[PDB]
Amino acid sequence: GEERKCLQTHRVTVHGVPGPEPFTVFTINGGTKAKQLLQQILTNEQDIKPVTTDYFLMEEKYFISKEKNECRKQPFQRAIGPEEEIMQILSSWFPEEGYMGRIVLKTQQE
Repeated sequence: GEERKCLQTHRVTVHGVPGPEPFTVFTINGGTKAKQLLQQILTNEQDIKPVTTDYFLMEEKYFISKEKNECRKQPFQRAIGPEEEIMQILSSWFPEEGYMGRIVLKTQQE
């Protein structure tokens, strides 16, 4: 109860998981960034050492200015790198947005 910087264990629901699930959530701890987190998503929990490849995260968002699809002619989505911590993403997640958005796990292929 004296933790000024506690072990921030949050589970982050990932949509690009290697898991059989279509979306599954892996738990983080301390101060995991997206890199340590891509790991957490990789985390086979066995030797915990999958085939950790060119995977990365993405917040796929929109403007909430219109309905259906807000013109799929503009990449309004942020690719999550290590420096850009996911907890900052969830922190920048405005209550106004609320239900719009998701963590994707892409590959470093284009």
